[PDB]
Amino acid sequence: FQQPNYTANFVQSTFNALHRQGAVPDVLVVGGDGRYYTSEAVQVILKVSAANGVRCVWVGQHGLLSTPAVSTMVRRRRDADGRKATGAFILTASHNPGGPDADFGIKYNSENGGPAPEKLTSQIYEETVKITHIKMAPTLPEVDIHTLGTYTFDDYNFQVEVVDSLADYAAYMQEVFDFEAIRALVQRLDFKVHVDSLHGVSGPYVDRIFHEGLGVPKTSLFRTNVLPDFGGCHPDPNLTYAADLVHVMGLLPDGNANPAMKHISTVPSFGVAFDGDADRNMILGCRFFVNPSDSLAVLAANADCVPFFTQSSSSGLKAVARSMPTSGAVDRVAAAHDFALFEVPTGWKFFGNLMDSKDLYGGKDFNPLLCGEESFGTGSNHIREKDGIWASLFWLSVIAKRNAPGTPLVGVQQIVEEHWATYGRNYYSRYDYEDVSAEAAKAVMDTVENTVVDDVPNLNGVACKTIDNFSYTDPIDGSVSTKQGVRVLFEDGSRFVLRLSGTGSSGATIRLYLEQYMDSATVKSHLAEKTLPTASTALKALIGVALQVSKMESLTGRKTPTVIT
Ligand SMILES: [Mg+2]
Repeated sequence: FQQPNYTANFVQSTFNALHRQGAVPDVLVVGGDGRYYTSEAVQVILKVSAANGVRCVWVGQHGLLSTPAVSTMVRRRRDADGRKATGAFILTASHNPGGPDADFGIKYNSENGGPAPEKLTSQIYEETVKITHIKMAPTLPEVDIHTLGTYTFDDYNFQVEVVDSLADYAAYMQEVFDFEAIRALVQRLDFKVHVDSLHGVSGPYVDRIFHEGLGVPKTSLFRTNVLPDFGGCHPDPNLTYAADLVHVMGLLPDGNANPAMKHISTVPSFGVAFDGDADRNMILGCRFFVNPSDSLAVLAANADCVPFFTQSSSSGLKAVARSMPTSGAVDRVAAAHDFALFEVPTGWKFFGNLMDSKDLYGGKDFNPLLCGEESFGTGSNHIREKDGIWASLFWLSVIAKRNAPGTPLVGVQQIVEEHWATYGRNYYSRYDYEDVSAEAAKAVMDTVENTVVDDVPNLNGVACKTIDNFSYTDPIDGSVSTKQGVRVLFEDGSRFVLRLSGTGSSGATIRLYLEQYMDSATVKSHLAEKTLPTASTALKALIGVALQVSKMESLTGRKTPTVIT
């Protein structure tokens, strides 16, 4: 794959946002997705950056730095003459299952530690394409990024400090979580764990935290060495092919399923995998899959477990936000408690603003905020990036806050089921229809809008109302966002949503989301007394509706979807 002249134009571009003259006080952090590139392309970043006029650069050891640690280092990290970096370049694409022929993508995070605002990122579009001349000027330095220490240079008081890529991130997690209580959980006699980093930059962190930090044996953590995959494995958490973690616990790549693994004494009670760049995660139990949304909710209900939210004489937890496409199981947790909810659009910006209210830009002073998306990861205000490894420690703290010394402990399945038993369960599943004609794709979008708009009380089920094409107005900056999903809400809380995902000319993919509430067949009785219906069968109703409504089968020629969550 190729693109405009080199890639440095991007680095030059972000500097064409920062207007001159900084002089020599600008410090930035470098590091990115494990592999494959970085090393040979890190050099490029430094030469250009130094040719632009930054004083100092903190590169991560080996050029590796997980996104959440990136934000961490730019946020809370002051030492060596005492300096704070005002920006950072992250070398990750995240949504790239491979990288043959040196495929590449790059990210930028701003002074608040989080990703660059929409204003900045869109202005870089111009420079990346319109660049008529670049400035690098080989003189020619080529630092060693694999050895700790600082390298001071001439012609411009420049300096590259290769920093340990793990100490600060592991230190932060030790502060926000009661690691001592987590130790009691994993250093017990009836709790087997299983972490997989898919040879992702999260790898080293897993070792440094789960082994050196908690004390879990190394034989539980898997694929914790960074590598440039050529014949596996995909760094995208899902049910399919990446059914490795899925299989270990004893599942099929068809949701909660079951074959010949029912009674095996070798099934871990907790398995988790991490995204390529540790920004997103997937958490599993002994034969139990936790929907990313159900996960968000459980963490919200039992947030009194981590000191981060408890200490600082806080209110306990006053905040909670989620992408609209995400299931509303976290809404019901915001009901049984008093913390104010947000249903924002897709994109992190909104999370940034909601977080950025305590220490910047008015609004609600307190900000102990939690965040999450359907396409997993989730996070909080502790950093300004979604964090995978953080969540896994969260889920440990929750299970820890159960006290099982001696007596047997409740498994994750119960905990979620208990949580299902307390607030009721929000079924969630997503139907993808890939490679359809944009004609038919939009036709389905208009049909579900238009035909439902002027007939709100049409169709089946209960009173299906509040149907709209989701628009949202940012409460902190005042941005207005539209056409971010044709909603079709029901009375009880159920809904089915269509969202159109299609970048450029290559067809499109109808993103049909399914959500059906139920508080029946429970609660408090351990496992509805063997009447486990299960989320997949009861969604058949909502499916029958949706297709009939959207005329989806009639407009596209698709009986069955491409993907199912
Ligand atoms: Mg990612």
